[PDB]
Amino acid sequence: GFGALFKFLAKKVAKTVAKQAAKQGAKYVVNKQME
Repeated sequence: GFGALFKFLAKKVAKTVAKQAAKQGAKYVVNKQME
């Protein structure tokens, strides 16, 4: 019913992630290097 979020979330969901492109770039190696 609410098909307006497919054009409204593109301004939100695709706004914070653009800056956090490294939030998951190093997670399985950051803790592995410590070991």
